[PDB]
Amino acid sequence: SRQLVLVVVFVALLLDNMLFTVVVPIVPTFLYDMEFTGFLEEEITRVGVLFASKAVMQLLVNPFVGPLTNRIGYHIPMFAGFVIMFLSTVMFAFSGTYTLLFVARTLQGIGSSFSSVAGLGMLASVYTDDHERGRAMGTALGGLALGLLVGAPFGSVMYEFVGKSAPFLILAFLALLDGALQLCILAKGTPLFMLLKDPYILVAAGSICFANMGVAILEPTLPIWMMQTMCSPKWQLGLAFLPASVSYLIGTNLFGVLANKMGRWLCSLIGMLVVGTSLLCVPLAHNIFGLIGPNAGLGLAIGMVDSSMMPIMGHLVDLRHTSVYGSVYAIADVAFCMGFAIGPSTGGAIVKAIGFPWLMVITGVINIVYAPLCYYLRSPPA
Amino acid sequence: SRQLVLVVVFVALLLDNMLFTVVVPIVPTFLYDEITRVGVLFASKAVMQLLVNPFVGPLTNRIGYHIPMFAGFVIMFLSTVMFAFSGTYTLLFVARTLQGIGSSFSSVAGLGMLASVYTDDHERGRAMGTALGGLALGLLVGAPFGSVMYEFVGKSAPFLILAFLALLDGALQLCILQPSKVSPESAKGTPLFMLLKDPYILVAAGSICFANMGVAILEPTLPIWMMQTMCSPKWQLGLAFLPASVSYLIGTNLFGVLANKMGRWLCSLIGMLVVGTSLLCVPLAHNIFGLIGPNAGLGLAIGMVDSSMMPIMGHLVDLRHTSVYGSVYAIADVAFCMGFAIGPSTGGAIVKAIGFPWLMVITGVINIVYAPLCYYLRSPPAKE
Ligand SMILES: COC(=O)[C@H]1[C@H]2C[C@@H]3c4[nH]c5cc(OC)ccc5c4CCN3C[C@H]2C[C@@H](OC(=O)c2cc(OC)c(OC)c(OC)c2)[C@@H]1OC
Ligand SMILES: NCCc1c[nH]cn1
Repeated sequence: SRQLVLVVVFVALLLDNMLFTVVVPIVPTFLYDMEFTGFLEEEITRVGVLFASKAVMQLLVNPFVGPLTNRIGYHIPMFAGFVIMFLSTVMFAFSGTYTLLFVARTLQGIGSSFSSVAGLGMLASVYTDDHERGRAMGTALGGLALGLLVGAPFGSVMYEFVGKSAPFLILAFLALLDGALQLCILAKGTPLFMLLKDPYILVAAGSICFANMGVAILEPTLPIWMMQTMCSPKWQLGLAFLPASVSYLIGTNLFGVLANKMGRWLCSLIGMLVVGTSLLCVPLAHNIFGLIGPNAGLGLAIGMVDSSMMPIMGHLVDLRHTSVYGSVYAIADVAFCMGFAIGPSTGGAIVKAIGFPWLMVITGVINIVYAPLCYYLRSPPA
Repeated sequence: SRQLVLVVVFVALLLDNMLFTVVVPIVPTFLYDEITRVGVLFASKAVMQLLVNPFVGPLTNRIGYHIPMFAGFVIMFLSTVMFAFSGTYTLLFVARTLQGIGSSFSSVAGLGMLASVYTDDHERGRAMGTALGGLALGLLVGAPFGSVMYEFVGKSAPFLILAFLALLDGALQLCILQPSKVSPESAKGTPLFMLLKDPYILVAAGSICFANMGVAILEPTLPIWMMQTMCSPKWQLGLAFLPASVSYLIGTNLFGVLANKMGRWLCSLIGMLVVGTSLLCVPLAHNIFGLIGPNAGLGLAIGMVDSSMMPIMGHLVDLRHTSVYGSVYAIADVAFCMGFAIGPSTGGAIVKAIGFPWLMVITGVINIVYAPLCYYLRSPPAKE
């Protein structure tokens, strides 16, 4: 049946993004709880590397998944992803040491890569009508956005209420439901390593990566800054990230509707500028109510950048080279993985050497400087 | 009495910038009865006003603000009467230079007087905004006045009317300010070269100078590109830059109101970014109607930057140094005059060398890259 595959891909992507969003409120609070005041400055570098682990492992593992799907079909690598995410979910709840969380994040990265590639390939293979295929991708990405929306308040809110191991056991039980649903189941062109050889696609990917880095580096160091300065309760740390998702969804909807009238490159330029301004204004708030504005602006900005830059990548891939159903997926996935691997990993050294606001100033200046480079993309030729 | 001091600066900036923009309709049509020689006349006011400014700033410390303002009145009246009668190239140069020196005197003295009378930062954030609004109104209404008077009632009429308005302004100034005695300011202000070692003053001056240079480089090179590219009639050249003036006026009053509430540094940052984006999107239009948007954005953002950076100089000089406001506003007028002088003299050479779109791209990129540096003015450290 054509449907069930849509539901299983939905649940897999939702659970993966939920795990990514839920890991952020809990790990620094877990490190605070074990010792007992901040010993965090020694921790900051240690807390980071752990977050960039999944990005680096997914980047390493992504090229190998290509021919593996061709050799042994699509159903087999999907089953491996569910098992690996189940192992990671079980390991997260029962882990007590820092070393276990590292292997948990690495396993989550491997499972995420396998599940995403296999699920998108299976969704492409099941739908052959040539028109409902786009609707399938739209529903799947909407489910991913819904998982992003739901994940952050989940772990932070239901950590101090029903204990620590609960939000990972719930994810494990949800993953088991995904396995049962998927258990009862049943044109090559221009590879990615040559697609990154033209300046237009490189500028587009760089713009996406530099827009995403502002929220990439916010995860490891924002909760620690909150407990160090603002003196907020432990259940508001994940609640503070709701604007970054709600504004992102509102922006992507409105700007996917509206960006074609006034120009895509203008949308991307304005988006990078507002990312820079929001990241500059983030470390000025002295309470949780001060993070509502800059976070919402940053989410709206990232929505503007993504919704204005994905069609540009698609048009550039179509006009010059040959394109497939998911050529844009690989190019954008390299951007997100590159950002999540470089930003959080290098941010620990910056936070240790110099203060927190200097990292935000650096990110804002980098975004504002890279913003004028989107003029290159207006009317590309060849 | 502090409300009448703002009326004097409003009238002084209204008539002084009236004679600046009234003249560009009438000069190149009279001399025809070669483009470079006509352009150098337009840069005469800015070239000499820059040099007079360093000698005018510290002079306000010793004799007060009334005497320089009366001198600017007398010089502007002499300039307009010299304009109304002379009819040669050599006699249309000294008059422009006199207009420049009078504008320098009036601007520096008026800004210093407004800063001294209005002490509160929040309350000082509106008087300078309304003064810049008066400047915007003068720049807006000068050109059509000169065009219609030259078309209908000869050439001497628009300058004679300006002379009569100048006499009215002088009578008003003698009535309100009493420029008849020399009053020395008690506080000995900091020397001017010491102020240039201040990073925050330099950043504010750089922001004002870059924004005004970006706006000023557009007027002398825009009509040439219009004729070269879209083949427009002559009558739309003046009307193309009208939205810039209107948006500048609306922005200057509205954001003089809103800068204190929303923040000076955020206002300067957003204004410089908007100026950069507008300058970047200017050279893409293919018809007259496509320039309505970018020009309006440029005017709004330039009003943003001017209204934000006017009170910041006084706030810095009050926070870190002694309380005398002549020198830093002389610096701001120097930035304005440098921006207005660099453009008209070299615009044709730059466009013939690299081209109009590259010039617009460079200006927008410079503004965007400098825009991060306004974060430094959020909270300067105070003096010991
Ligand atoms: C985390 O997991 C992700 O990495 C996703 C998000 C990354 C980032 C983010 N992380 C947060 C973590 C938080 O916790 C505290 C709070 C807020 C945020 C935000 C707000 C801002 N934000 C954007 C999120 C978007 C997701 O990507 C897509 O939706 C997408 C869209 C497409 O087009 C429609 C694609 O092409 C078809 C595509 O494939 C290449 C992917 C992206 O990858 C799956
Ligand atoms: N400070 C006013 C600069 C300007 C704007 N428009 C024309 N000139």
